[PDB]
Amino acid sequence: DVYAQEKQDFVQHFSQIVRVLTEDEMGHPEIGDAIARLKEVLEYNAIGGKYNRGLTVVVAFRELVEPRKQDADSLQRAWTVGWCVELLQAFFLVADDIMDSSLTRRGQICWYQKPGVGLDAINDANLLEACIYRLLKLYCREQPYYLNLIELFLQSSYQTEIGQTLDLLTAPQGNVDLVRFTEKRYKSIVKYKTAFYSFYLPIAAAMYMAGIDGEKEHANAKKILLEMGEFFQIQDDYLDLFGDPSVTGKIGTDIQDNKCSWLVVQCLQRATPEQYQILKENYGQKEAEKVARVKALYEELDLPAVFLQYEEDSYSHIMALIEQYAAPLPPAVFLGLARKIYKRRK
Amino acid sequence: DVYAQEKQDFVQHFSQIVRVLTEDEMGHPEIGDAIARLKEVLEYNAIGGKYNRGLTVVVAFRELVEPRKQDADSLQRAWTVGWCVELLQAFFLVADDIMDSSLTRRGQICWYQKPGVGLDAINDANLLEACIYRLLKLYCREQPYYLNLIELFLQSSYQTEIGQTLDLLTAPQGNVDLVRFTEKRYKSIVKYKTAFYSFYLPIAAAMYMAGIDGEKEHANAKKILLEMGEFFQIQDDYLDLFGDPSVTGKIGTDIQDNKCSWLVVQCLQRATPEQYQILKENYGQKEAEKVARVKALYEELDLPAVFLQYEEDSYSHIMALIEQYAAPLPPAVFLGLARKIYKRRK
Ligand SMILES: CC(C)Oc1ccc(-c2ccnc(NC(P(=O)(O)O)P(=O)(O)O)c2)cc1
Ligand SMILES: CC(C)Oc1ccc(-c2ccnc(NC(P(=O)(O)O)P(=O)(O)O)c2)cc1
Ligand SMILES: CC(C)CCOP(=O)(O)OP(=O)(O)O
Ligand SMILES: CC(C)CCOP(=O)(O)OP(=O)(O)O
Ligand SMILES: [Mg+2]
Ligand SMILES: [Mg+2]
Ligand SMILES: [Mg+2]
Ligand SMILES: [Mg+2]
Ligand SMILES: [Mg+2]
Ligand SMILES: [Mg+2]
Repeated sequence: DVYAQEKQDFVQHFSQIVRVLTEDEMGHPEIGDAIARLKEVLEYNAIGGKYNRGLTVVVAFRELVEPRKQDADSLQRAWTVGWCVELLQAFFLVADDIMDSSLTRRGQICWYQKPGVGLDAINDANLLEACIYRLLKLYCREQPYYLNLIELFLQSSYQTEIGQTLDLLTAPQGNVDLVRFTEKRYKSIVKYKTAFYSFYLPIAAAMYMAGIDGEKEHANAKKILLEMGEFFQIQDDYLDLFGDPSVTGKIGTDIQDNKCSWLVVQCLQRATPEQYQILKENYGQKEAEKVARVKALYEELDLPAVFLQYEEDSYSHIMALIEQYAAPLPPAVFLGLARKIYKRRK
Repeated sequence: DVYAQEKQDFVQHFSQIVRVLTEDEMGHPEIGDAIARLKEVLEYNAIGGKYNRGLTVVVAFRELVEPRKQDADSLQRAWTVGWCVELLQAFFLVADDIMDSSLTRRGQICWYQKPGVGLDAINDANLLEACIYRLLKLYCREQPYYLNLIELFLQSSYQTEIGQTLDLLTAPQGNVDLVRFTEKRYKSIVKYKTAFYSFYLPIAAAMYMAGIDGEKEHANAKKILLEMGEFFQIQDDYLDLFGDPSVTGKIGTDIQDNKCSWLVVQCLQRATPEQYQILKENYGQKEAEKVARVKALYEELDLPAVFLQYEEDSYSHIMALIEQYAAPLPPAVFLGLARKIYKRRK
């Protein structure tokens, strides 16, 4: 409801974001070609997802700040900081699709697979990261929460890269790694690689912007939001294999990439010795026939039905956490996000 | 002299840098494997260069702060911030060697060419970047210049990526780009990709740490240091082709990578029509025989002798700039750096 409402306004602000980041060409014509590249990078990689994180900043901001304090400039800062989390996301996906050997993203060919781009996308991605701090300087430099936002974006990146490092270590190319695919390890990976930047970061940004800076308040929000993030990544794993890619906008690679997916961890908890063998001989390889063998094994094990049960039990648990930890923040802040992702198909 | 002095002390501090960045494992065992990866990334990619930038921070700090204010903690902050510029460097080289298809760096195989690393080095590189801000928080958070250092590292990265973007745009694989190899373009590329982070950043960091924060003072230092940086990159271009790679620690790729090198720009200013053709048919291609053809052309044009003349005229000009703009800073701050790089062979 409230996200659907805000979507079109959020997305409409993207022009200004592009215009402000491309305006520092005025005084330095010599960087013109780079700034034109930057604009193409922004248009290609910052558009076409759900904008759940940027919108969470805006929705939460509106719900946490007294409407009488939501003047024209305040609101612009809020959808600029929302856009900052979108740019963080864009940076991460561009680099991640290279590392995962992905083909499509958000319904088009991954940036690095475009003829003429290739591994230059590595620089493109980092530029997107640099844009976050340019926007924070340009719009929030005078605000009491400026340092807070800077340290929060920098810390969230570090935590996410640490998680990406656990993701890549647990998934070596060319090697079996079945022994490492545990529930415990899974939880640690998704906590760091997904939950901090995709759930905590946007709500925490809006908190700091509303002057809510206490450690206890931030730790409470984190208890809900890290659990929401773990759940969200489990849905992403489920969708990598069982989603419709004209809906999800992306082709899956977890089985080929030898990834510690929620699906493989479940598969393992339930496999007989002979099925364990099927998994061992077929998992983490590029052969289409071997990926199909693994899928058939998952479906044999009713894994889609096991995912639907986990999703219900988990949502219930997240709602309990909301009842426990939302105060003094409005529960709507957390529920609006839960309902945006509960039972999602993309 | 003064750099040679400080080298061994600087390098000895690397253990502590590793220890502090790997100490946040204590409380979170679950990230243990990632932190062990981080340590391997640090040891492989942060060690073995000249440490000119980290050392410039330390030397300049010692020369700008009254010795009576150089207590144990102050000095540690200074060689930590020196190490931050070294980590920035490490991040950049790891990513750059992937983009340039390089083979060796600092006398060993590039990180991404190690079996088992490959494009995972993209995440490794960004982790190195994240380490800078962790160290600034851990050591300088209480200092009046903390925000100043954060914005200075973030701005320097942005400017360097903009330069890297001009470097990659001017050097398309598969395409002739002779028309773009101008003196003007060359100057713009190296100003952004090299001069800001390699010259301005370390001296400016030491300035801010000495409480020297005025815009006029920073603009004066910048006039010297951007010129020093352009000169330094011209030497790097010269070394890509004419250096001994057991001395430089790296194999060159500029001609194969179609790069707007100082050498190609000079070549072009002096080529006859027929030599222009030789360049056109041979430049920017992987064929060993075609790279050799270009080299023979450079040597035919006395380009090594032209480089030696430019180096002298330029050093003289940089020394004039020092006479103009060093005040009120001690000229030794700038000269120590000039003499460390004038006539360098690595
Ligand atoms: C510096 C850069 C390499 O760091 C990161 C880049 C991307 C990510 C990240 C985190 C969480 N999810 C993704 N992408 C998903 P996705 O490709 O959209 O299914 P995953 O590959 O984990 O399934 C990427 C994390 C860190
Ligand atoms: C995010 C990352 C891709 O950004 C950068 C990474 C590296 C660099 C950079 C800047 C200046 N020099 C280098 N390396 C040199 P080098 O390889 O050591 O000769 P260049 O390839 O320019 O000749 C790299 C600049 C930006
Ligand atoms: C963490 C992760 C699944 C990366 C993809 O996130 P998303 O599914 O939120 O992607 P969009 O930004 O495309 O909506
Ligand atoms: C800017 C550039 C030439 C990158 C290499 O710099 P360097 O030559 O300063 O490298 P070390 O850090 O290896 O000394
Ligand atoms: Mg992926
Ligand atoms: Mg991934
Ligand atoms: Mg996925
Ligand atoms: Mg290079
Ligand atoms: Mg390069
Ligand atoms: Mg070079």
